[PDB]
Amino acid sequence: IEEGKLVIWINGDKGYNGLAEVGKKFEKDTGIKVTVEHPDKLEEKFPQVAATGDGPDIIFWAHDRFGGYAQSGLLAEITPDKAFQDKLYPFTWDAVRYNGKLIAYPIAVEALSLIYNKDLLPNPPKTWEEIPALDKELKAKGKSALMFNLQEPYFTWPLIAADGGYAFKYENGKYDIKDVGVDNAGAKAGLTFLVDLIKNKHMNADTDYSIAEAAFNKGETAMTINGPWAWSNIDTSKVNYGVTVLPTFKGQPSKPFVGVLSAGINAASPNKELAKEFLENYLLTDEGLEAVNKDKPLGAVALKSYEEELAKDPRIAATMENAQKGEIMPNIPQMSAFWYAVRTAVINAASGRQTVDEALKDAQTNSSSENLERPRKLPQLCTELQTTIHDIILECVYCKQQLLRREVYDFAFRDLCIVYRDGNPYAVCDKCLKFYSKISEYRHYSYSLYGTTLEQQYNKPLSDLLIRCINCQKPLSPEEKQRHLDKKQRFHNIRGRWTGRCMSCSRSS
Amino acid sequence: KIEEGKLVIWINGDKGYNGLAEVGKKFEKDTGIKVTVEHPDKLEEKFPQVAATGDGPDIIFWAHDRFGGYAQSGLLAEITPDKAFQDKLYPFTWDAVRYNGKLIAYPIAVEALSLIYNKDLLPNPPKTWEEIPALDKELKAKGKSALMFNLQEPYFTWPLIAADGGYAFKYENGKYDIKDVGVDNAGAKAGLTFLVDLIKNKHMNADTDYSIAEAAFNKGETAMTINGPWAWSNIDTSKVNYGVTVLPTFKGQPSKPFVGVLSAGINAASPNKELAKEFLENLTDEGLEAVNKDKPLGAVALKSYEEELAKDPRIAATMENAQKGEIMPNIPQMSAFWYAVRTAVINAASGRQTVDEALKDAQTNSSSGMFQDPQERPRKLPQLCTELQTTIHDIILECVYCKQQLLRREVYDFAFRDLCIVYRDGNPYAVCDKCLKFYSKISEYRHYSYSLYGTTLEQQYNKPLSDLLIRCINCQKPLSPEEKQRHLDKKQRFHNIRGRWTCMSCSRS
Amino acid sequence: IEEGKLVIWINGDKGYNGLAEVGKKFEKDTGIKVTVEHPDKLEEKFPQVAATGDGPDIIFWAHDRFGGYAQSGLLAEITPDKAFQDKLYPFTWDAVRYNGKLIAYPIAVEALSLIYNKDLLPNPPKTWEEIPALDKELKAKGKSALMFNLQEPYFTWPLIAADGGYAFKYENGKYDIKDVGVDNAGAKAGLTFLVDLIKNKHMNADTDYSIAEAAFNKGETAMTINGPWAWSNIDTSKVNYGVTVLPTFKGQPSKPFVGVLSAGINAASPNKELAKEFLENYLLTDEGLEAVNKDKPLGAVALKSYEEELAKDPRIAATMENAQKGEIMPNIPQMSAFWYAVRTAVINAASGRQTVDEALKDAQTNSSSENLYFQGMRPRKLPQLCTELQTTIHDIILECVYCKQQLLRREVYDFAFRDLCIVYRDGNPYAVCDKCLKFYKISEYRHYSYSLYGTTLEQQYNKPLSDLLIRCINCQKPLSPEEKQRHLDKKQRFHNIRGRWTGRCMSCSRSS
Amino acid sequence: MKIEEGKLVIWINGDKGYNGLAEVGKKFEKDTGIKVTVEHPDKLEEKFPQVAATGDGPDIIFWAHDRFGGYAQSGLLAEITPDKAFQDKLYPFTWDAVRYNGKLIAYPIAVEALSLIYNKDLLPNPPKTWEEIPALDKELKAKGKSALMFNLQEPYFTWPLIAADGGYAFKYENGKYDIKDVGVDNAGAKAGLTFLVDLIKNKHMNADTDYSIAEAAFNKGETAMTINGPWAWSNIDTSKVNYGVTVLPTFKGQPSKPFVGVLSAGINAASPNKELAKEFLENYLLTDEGLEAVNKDKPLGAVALKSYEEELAKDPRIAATMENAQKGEIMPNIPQMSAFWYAVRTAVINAASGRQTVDEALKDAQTNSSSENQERPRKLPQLCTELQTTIHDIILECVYCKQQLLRREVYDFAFRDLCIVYRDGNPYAVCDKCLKFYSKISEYRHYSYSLYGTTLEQQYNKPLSDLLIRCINCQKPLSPEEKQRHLDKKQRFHNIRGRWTGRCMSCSRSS
Ligand SMILES: [Zn+2]
Ligand SMILES: [Zn+2]
Ligand SMILES: [Zn+2]
Ligand SMILES: [Zn+2]
Ligand SMILES: [Zn+2]
Ligand SMILES: [Zn+2]
Ligand SMILES: [Zn+2]
Repeated sequence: IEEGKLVIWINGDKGYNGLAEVGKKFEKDTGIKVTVEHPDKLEEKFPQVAATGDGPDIIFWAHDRFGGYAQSGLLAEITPDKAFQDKLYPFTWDAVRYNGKLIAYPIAVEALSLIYNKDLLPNPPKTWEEIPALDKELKAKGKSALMFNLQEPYFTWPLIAADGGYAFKYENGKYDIKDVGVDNAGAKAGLTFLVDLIKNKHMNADTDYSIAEAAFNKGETAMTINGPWAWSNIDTSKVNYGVTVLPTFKGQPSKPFVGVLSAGINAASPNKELAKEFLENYLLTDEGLEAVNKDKPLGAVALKSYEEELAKDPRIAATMENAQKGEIMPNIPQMSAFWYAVRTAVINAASGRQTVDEALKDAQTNSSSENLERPRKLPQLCTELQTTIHDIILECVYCKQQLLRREVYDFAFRDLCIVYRDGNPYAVCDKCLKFYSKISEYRHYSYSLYGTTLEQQYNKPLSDLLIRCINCQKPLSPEEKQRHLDKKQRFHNIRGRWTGRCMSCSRSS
Repeated sequence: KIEEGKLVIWINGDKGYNGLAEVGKKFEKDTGIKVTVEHPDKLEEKFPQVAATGDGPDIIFWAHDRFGGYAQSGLLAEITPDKAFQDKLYPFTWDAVRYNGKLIAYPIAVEALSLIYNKDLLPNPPKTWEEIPALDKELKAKGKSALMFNLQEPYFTWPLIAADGGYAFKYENGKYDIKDVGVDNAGAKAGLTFLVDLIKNKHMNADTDYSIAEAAFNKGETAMTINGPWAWSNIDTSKVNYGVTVLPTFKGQPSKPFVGVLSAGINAASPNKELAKEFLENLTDEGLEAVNKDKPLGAVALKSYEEELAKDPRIAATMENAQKGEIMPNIPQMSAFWYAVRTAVINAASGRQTVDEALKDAQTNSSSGMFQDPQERPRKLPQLCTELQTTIHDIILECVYCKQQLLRREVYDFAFRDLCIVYRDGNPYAVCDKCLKFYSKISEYRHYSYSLYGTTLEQQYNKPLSDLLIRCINCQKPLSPEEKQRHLDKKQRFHNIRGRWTCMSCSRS
Repeated sequence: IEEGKLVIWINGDKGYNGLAEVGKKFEKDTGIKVTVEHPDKLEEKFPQVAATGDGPDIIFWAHDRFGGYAQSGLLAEITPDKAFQDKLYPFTWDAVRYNGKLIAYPIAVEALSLIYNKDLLPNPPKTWEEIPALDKELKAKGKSALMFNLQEPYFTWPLIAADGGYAFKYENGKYDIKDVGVDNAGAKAGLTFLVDLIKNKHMNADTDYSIAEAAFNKGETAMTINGPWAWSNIDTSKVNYGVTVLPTFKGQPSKPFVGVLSAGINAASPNKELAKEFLENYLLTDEGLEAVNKDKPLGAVALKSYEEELAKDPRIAATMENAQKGEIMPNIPQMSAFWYAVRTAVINAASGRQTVDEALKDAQTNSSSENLYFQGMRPRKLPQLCTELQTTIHDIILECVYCKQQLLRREVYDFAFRDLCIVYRDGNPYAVCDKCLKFYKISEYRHYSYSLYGTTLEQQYNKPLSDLLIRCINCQKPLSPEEKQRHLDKKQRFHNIRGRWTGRCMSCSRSS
Repeated sequence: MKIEEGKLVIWINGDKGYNGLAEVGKKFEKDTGIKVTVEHPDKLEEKFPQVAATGDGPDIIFWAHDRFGGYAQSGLLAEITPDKAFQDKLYPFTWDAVRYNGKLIAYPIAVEALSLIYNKDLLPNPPKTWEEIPALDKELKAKGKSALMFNLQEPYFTWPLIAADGGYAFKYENGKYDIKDVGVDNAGAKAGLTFLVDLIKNKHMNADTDYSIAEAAFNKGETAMTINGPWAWSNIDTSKVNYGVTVLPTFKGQPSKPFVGVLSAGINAASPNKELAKEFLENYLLTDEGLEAVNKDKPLGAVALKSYEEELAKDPRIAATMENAQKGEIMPNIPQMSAFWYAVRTAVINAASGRQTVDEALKDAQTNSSSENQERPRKLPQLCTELQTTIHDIILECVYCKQQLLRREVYDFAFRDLCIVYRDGNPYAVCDKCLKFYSKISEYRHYSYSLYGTTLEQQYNKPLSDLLIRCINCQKPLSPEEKQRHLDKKQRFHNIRGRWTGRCMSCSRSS
């Protein structure tokens, strides 16, 4: 950490050059030189450096990750002047509050909106269902209907959560319920529609913000979904871009996850009070906000000056209209796991292998809890506790009864993994082990592999390798082997039993 | 394997096995085949393990909740009687023995719990559970206990649990949702808390079982007991005026026992499948009455129950409690429910206590690292490589979270950390480095605690607490010996950190 | 009643033409012609005519009012043999079972379901709370979101029973004596949502069955709540009608009352055996039920020939799903008064005099057993009681209702001079004694409170409010003409206390 | 102006110590100048509402808290405004009893609860159950004594047996009583009354016994048990009977639940000297010296004053009175409690007398305790004159559908002279459409008029033989012996459709 020098980290899509302009003011007025940086994977880099203590004095990101930073104790509580707090909008202050207190300054409000090329299409579509027909017409014109980032779930979530997509629910002060709104039938229908667009060649699964932004600038795509920050890039090469309400899906308006752009001061900051004064009386000024808006538009702001200055703009007004229909993203620490699961679900479903139901099912199990410097084996635990395994005291996880000395011995000989529940090591007793072992799933493990991966593993003629039918036990004909590859049906191996389905067994009759 | 020309019947010891044997002696003279009826200990646990071998009984007698799990395992044979025999037996009794749209057992009789009271010791039965604590103190002066019933088995303790709640596995309509189990419900906690408070106030003892409770009531030592119809024969043999009435209400709510249907099942591996089927099919007034004489079978399911058995007031009282209660499900998951509730009731009665914790662990161990590697599923990667006959250098693995194919280095890393393999949907899975790093950073609740009681620490290190030295949790001050005595009196478990087992200043907030 | 011809009554929404064609089969095969007539208010007509002995041989109606008919003796017991009992579904026989004896022949199961036009609205709303927003969007297009019959409580009940609204308690308990759940919070919330839909111009209170049916068929309204009987008329119009589950209210699924079409026999029917054969062996056949379903769909029917035959139809599965969420309607005699009370409350709640809490409050008191003995002639006064019993009042023996003590001769006389009306308990005439009369007279002294609106007050006294004298109850000072007009503008009533009209002055108008 | 000024008039029940209260008042007169007068009026619970309406009556009324709430609704009782120090001097739960509509209405005095008084010499071991008493009476009757004698003419003494197995009364739920949930018809109340009437049928008790007969019997040694409160202990102390206080006997394995009553004092709203009456109650009566004076004449029981109660709690009689109270429940202060007592008293008196069964008497008492049937006009011309309107112009609304009656409907209502309906305190009528529906569902229409045979002969001045009677089922003219069978079996004949009917011997049992 460096004192007398201010280090600011901001996302690349936001205007880092504009923030450098308001920083030069602090360098001449107070004599404190300030550096504005745009690190890649800013949401991932900050927790790693914050644990060591090093990192940026100020960090700019959405408030959802800030709540997890506060639970991690990696950020410092901000202190308003009370009267200065009254100037900013209350709902932005409410979003930067996690379990009380205040974590970050409410800089701006950001929401997704549909951007359409007026020259390519004067009348924007108001429903998702009519978009597939538009792509058929535009591909003949050398254009694409819709191109937007599929790598990040932020852009794809409104379609998923339009019909349902709870993703935790508020219940009179209860939010982070075990129930996750990713397996609801509405979320399945939304992702199925998105996957169907890629399968019907209306969209490409390998599309990121760089490919989609350039296509709209080049005029290749007619529609795209992005936030306020892209407006400046489209302005450089104006394609008659317009901002409209996100399309309705299944009679339901798309619900975007609104994000409050926030600035947080690092907990181990030498210029903590110095950076607090700079954000309070330099960046928050209308002069400072317009400079960052010049490089990349910030959209909706919490400042009272913005309420009359920039709220009149139709693009900003349409962004707020989409925001009111949507719901602000929660600041709970479990949000990072929710983003990772949905990101994994959207990408996997688009590529293949995992169906929409399969990807969302795994997302629910990953988001609710994790199986997971905790000793995995018994000998490691004995050394840290400084007790021999002959003298160690263990308790079964199921019955919470002390293990017998023979039961403790058998656990180490079998080289079993220690199970942790409620932050306490636990083992298994012989009685509970036998009952739960005979529950089911006995020798049920199946090594299912695609034929393409099987060809890479062994090479050689696949026909010479015999894969007898699961029921017929018939040596698979070369045509039956080819059918699995054509229909994308994974071959199954149970112990030493590589098995496939014959044509008669494949179809029910 | 299982012999032919004879029928092997298994029934519990509490049931009247002599009466069933007499029916078989009649079948021996009429059909020419002697049949042997046995009363094995833990027969509900012994039947599944022997049935897979082929050894075991031709007919098994138990409640329908365990039979549904046997049907999914296939250790059960279908029943051929159609509408002619279906109409003779009561319709609702056939509904309980139907699993997956196919009948799985013969509905012999219906059983339900009830309250038995000594009319001479207690002329008028109590109407609510809360009267019993005050009644015990009055009866204690006379030298007699108020109530004694089996606490080792959860079937007897359930009616108090589900009185104000206790949804158990049963949920939804026409189906049961395994995710929602009503064992952590507040009504279930209030019922079990009364039972624990009954034991804490010395009105009941936790070590009491079926034999201890039945002896005291028949010998006149206890005024009330909770038992089914089977105990009436032994109580009638003893010279005690006894009556059967509705179970007491809890918190103004009806006590709900799990209604059970005594059923007859045919082992799938039965050479005499049709022979044993005809013996059960041709369930008659003469056959069921003989078993009822030895030990009452409750309300059977045929004409005999409609006429002679219905006249008994005790049978109607058993049916009255059955109406207040709910019929127990036939789902295979019921075995884990009974095991989890049994362990919860015993630990809450004495030891772990914490009815909230005991029911919480029961919820986790009933709703949804340790298994044998030779059979079942391989524990670690080397065993999986050997069974699949593929070297670790050529094996293909998929991450459980992202399903992306593991890199060869990641496959090597998994084997060296000796990480235990995770199986989802009966398929081997590993973890990729990206998911392993992300999921390890989240959910930080300290590495471990290893909380242990002070009495166990004296046994672990031989030295008493006077010789032992402990440090303060946050002030880092050596604990006074008087502070150690507070922990034992307050039942507080010390915690071990860095091999240092860890004052009054921080003891109270 | 004519002996030979069989008289059958069925409602107009049902298929009367299909029922007549099965009767034409009875006329050709067996030589007995039956006549089916569709009568208006057939639910009310049959109890009237059956007491006189007249009426139809077979009556077709839901099983709710059949229990009250059987208690009155209008219906007759039916025995169809066990083989026919096995042919029909068992739960259908349970609906026609009153006091063990079967009172009618179950025909079909009917339940309400949401009908929506896919062209006007491709995806139906999942929740009731979404309907207000859909109407505003559809209003700009010139269409209305939802229109259904508000005059009959059958269509309004699903919203009432979502968060509560239980007509009677559990089936074993049934009537738990004044356990009617029409004043509960769930019933109050459902009615308040319906009133809010009308007050926010989404729906109209004057809407009836014919108005709502025409709007959906002409494409004017997008959604309507109707049963299977209306499908034929909707199918006649070229409309992409879809049957789906009713929307959710307060996170709770709508609970439609499930009905079963049943056929009962009049007690004074000569051709009892002829009626049984026509119902058992002609109407309740695959061909007989098909004829009635062709004219008007019957929904899920009781015969097991129905299985797979109509169950494959997607509309039928949606009707059963709405039926399984709802509860089967009771067969107790008190159901007739319950339907009248909810109808009165819903009609009152949709219009004025609609505190919603008040409309459901009076419905709770009307559903429970009570009467003020305003009947004509059961004698109402003492002289009429003496005349019917052929005794003089000087010698008549009477008993007090509260204490059951025999009335003194002076107490009997005082009862007649005061012209006190007789009170009937357990069907026995009773009066009152002086001690009980004095005690219960001094129990409540709140006095009469005659509350009238300003417009009705002006009509009654044939004078303007300004010329009429009204005093503020607390101020005891004459009200200003502007103050009296404030009551009219605020729709607040004037009260007559102790023969003096009262109101709230401007100083007392605000909270003080 | 009807009430006197410069003096304080106090009304207290005769069972309480009126003379001891006067001694405290003489101190008030000596210290100041009031000349207070205490009176023990007969039926003061009924007299106070009658006298308070005209403005007259006592300056202070002494009675239990149950009827004081009904006086507050009638406006006869003034509000109580004590300082927080005085409220701390009295016990908290006693203040909660006098709280009606969230405001205090009277000054708590003492707590009262029924107990069992047993002659220790005659009955060394007090019975613990009610079922023991029938066998014990037969033993004492051989000894020339009676087991139990207690007042049966007042429901306060008979209720503890009634509430043991049931006795819902008005029921308690969310801290507010529910008038609709009246529970005197439950099987628990039926069991207690059945045991009570069986004690009278088996000649263990007499149905005509009252307070004076039971008190004199225990004082003279003729009976060995009585159920009475703390006020009677003084007169038993004058008698040589050793006597003692123990818990009430159990019934059906349940403790007898008495109604707890808190003696209280309220000031009439139409009374001067409100501060003078407040001064006497707060600074003279409710003192350690003042409460002792009333206790000497007749024991008040556990007093609300914290200083004196802990001193008199040494008396095992007071602790036994409190033990019975904790098993029971306190009396509701709602005005409907007065109707509850009248219904139970009527049923208990009827059942013990022989008229009506226990099941019949408890049924009518349940309906009497809930809804009810100068002041209200009755008949339309009375309402028209009070409202100064002709019927041609009167506007009336139907009770069921709340719709304004047409003139046609309004004329018909008065031609038929239909007695008016009143709902929610507002005059109402009935419209024709609602009238047809609710008149159709008669549910009975029998109009039975059941009368006994002896009364039938007196009514028509004709013997039963010369009066044709048909059996209800067989429709056979009754034989003269069959008519006597009804009289011997005490079965009343019924006049259905103008025809007297009486069951024949053959139809009495199953055919
Ligand atoms: Zn264990
Ligand atoms: Zn095959
Ligand atoms: Zn991974
Ligand atoms: Zn410390
Ligand atoms: Zn009377
Ligand atoms: Zn009306
Ligand atoms: Zn007869």
